[PDB]
Amino acid sequence: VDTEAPQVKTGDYVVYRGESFEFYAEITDNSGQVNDVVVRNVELDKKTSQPYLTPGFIKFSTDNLGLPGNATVQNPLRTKIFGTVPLNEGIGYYTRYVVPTDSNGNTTRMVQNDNRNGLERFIITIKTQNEKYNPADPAITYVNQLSNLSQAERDAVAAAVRTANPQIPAAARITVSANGTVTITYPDSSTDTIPADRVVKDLAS
Ligand SMILES: [Ca+2]
Ligand SMILES: [Co+2]
Repeated sequence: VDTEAPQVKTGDYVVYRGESFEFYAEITDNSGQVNDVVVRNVELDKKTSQPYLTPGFIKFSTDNLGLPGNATVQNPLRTKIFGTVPLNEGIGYYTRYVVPTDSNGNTTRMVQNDNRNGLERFIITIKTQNEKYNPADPAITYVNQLSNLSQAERDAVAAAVRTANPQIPAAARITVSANGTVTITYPDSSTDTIPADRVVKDLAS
């Protein structure tokens, strides 16, 4: 009789506010068949005494559930853990559980122990949006006075930064100070800076 639960491999997951993500847990069972997979908090929801998963932005799906041979060591079952992080999501980390059930009623046991991290237990770390990008230097804007850029010069720098950084979000804001220092404000309000020496130079005749 099958008394062995499915085994799971996950990882150490990093996600970023305002950005989408997807990870795949790998699941196998000695019987070769997994009937269900739930990604969940270890504790039940106070409001329903039923399983749940917080933060609410974490979603999951598993194709090919309940079919013979869907979870063998050779061809594992894969559970996708995906979503988009809200711009105001709390910065920090969580440990959550991938909990499959095989064809014989055996369910992987949730065990709160760091030695299970990366197996059925996984860490997900939520970082600010600026941590996903590394702003590129723009083409130099040449200005009449390095201590006092005009509005049009500040406007040209921002356009140059935008041109040099197509990979940053369209909703990221580029502001330029009076000495040409660039601030990039991402949609989640975190920031990056490009120092003036890589942005502006004095205009020669
Ligand atoms: Ca089994
Ligand atoms: Co001059």
